[PDB]
Amino acid sequence: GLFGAIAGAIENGWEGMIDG
Repeated sequence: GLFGAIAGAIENGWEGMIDG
């Protein structure tokens, strides 16, 4: 159920994978 919520952040979490 959490992994499903993480997606909520993933909306901006990807921003982490941006830098590189």
